[PDB]
Amino acid sequence: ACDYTCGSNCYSSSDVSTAQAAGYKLHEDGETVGSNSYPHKYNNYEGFDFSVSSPYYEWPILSSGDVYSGGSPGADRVVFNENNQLAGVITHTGASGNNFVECT
Amino acid sequence: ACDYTCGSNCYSSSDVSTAQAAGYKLHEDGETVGSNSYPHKYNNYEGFDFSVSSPYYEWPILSSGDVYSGGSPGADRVVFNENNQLAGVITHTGASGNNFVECT
Amino acid sequence: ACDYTCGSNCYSSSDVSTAQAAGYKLHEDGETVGSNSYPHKYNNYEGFDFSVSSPYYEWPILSSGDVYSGGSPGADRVVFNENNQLAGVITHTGASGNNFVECT
Amino acid sequence: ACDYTCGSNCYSSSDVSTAQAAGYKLHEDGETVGSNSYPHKYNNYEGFDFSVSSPYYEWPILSSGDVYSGGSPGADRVVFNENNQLAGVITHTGASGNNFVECT
Ligand SMILES: Nc1nc2c(ncn2[C@@H]2O[C@H](CO)[C@@H](O)[C@H]2OP(=O)(O)O)c(=O)[nH]1
Ligand SMILES: Nc1nc2c(ncn2[C@@H]2O[C@H](CO)[C@@H](O)[C@H]2OP(=O)(O)O)c(=O)[nH]1
Ligand SMILES: Nc1nc2c(ncn2[C@@H]2O[C@H](CO)[C@@H](O)[C@H]2OP(=O)(O)O)c(=O)[nH]1
Ligand SMILES: Nc1nc2c(ncn2[C@@H]2O[C@H](CO)[C@@H](O)[C@H]2OP(=O)(O)O)c(=O)[nH]1
Ligand SMILES: Nc1nc2c(ncn2[C@@H]2O[C@H](CO)[C@@H](O)[C@H]2OP(=O)(O)O)c(=O)[nH]1
Ligand SMILES: [Ca+2]
Ligand SMILES: [Ca+2]
Repeated sequence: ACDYTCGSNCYSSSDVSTAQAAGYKLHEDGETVGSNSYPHKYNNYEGFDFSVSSPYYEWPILSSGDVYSGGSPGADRVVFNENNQLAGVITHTGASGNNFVECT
Repeated sequence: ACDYTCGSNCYSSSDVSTAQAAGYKLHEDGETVGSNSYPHKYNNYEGFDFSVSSPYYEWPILSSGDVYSGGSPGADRVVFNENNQLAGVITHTGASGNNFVECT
Repeated sequence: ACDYTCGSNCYSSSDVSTAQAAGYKLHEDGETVGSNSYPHKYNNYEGFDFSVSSPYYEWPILSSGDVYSGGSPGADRVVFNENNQLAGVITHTGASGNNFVECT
Repeated sequence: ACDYTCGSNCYSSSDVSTAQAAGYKLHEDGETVGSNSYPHKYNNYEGFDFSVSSPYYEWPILSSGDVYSGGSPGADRVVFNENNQLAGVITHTGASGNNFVECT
């Protein structure tokens, strides 16, 4: 059930998969939403050890279960690549500045 | 104990966290309360060197510990961003022209 | 205090508790009053995030302080469940059509 | 994950690169910060067999991850040259007097 723990937010595999599908679709159509224009390139400044190859893109995953549509993104993100492979689930919660930590 | 001091008001991390959670929930839903429509955009006219990125929003934090729900907001504010990250705690107390100064 | 604000109407916790007790008593007795047969099932078409479980029942709360007894219902309603747990306080004021918005 | 170790402080290549960029920028502008006026010339009294040519300049790298801005410098330093090339990472930790030893 609780496959990904981002701070106090708990996400299942289905939650991640649904958010990822939505994010990948916008990327594919070349569309973006929100003040930060998601989805957009994730450069992996944090140096996470992803098993899948780049380029990576970050997209918000909402604790409410709704698909991100331009409103408040919150602290959590799903990261995917050009093959629509899941790189990882990250969050600002527990990190300083605009840095991320991986959800466990 | 006294994590943030706004004038003579002593706030703990828990106090700030509770205030931020209530304010962020309203922002995320797209709702506001009070004659000044909180939470509202904070443009950073004071130039606080926030570690997190904008857009910023200010939400009242009450000295009594009660969560703001529409009355007089007082002088104290918690500033959070769209990522649900705390930017800072500021106050009108001690600021000329009713602007803001940081809570220490 | 002004614990709930439905449009321009201001309600205290006591006002809500009194109205709730009245509606739950009729529900328990299996009786209704008013043109719309109150209390009756609240389907939650609005999809509000209630902390208590369904089924839900809506019952009018009057600004005058009188307990509803079959007259004009007004725009405000208290929503409770089978265990007499308060789900929320909602209103038609500020909403479009026959919809409801939550009182703050 | 521990590219450079100064005593007990663990530094990634990113930590060092970010520290170097900040220090070089100040040298470029002719500006210095802190009581010891950093960045300043490093004369190589320790006789490190650096791979890049002199002149060398020393600049503090903080274990907290923040960029040095004039406060307490700590024991660690990044050494870079006029071509913006990293010469090495050194520390006072484990050395007597005001001498330096290399971080490995
Ligand atoms: N923290 C972080 N930010 C990244 C990364 N890749 C791109 N960014 C963007 O770089 C800037 C500084 O963090 C922000 O615009 C941030 O976008 P988001 O703010 O949308 O994450 C990354 O790997 N880490
Ligand atoms: N002091 C201050 N007021 C702000 C800031 N951002 C928004 N406001 C004020 O908040 C109020 C509601 O939006 C407005 O009066 C707006 O001021 P201005 O009218 O000067 O823009 C800010 O950064 N500092
Ligand atoms: N000090 C103080 N400022 C207030 C109070 N209520 C509103 N304000 C601020 O005073 C400004 C002018 O009336 C308002 O735009 C609002 O700005 P903020 O929302 O930025 O606090 C209050 O009770 N105390
Ligand atoms: N808006 C709304 N009306 C509901 C809901 N559940 C029941 N109703 C009733 O559905 C019909 C259309 O709104 C009305 O009879 C309304 O009753 P009330 O008018 O008594 O609220 C609900 O979840 N939302
Ligand atoms: N240990 C050491 N100090 C140096 C060197 N180059 C300049 N200095 C400065 O020489 C003095 C004697 O150590 C100190 O003021 C020191 O500055 P820092 O303390 O800033 O390193 C060097 O190569 N080694
Ligand atoms: Ca109290
Ligand atoms: Ca030598």
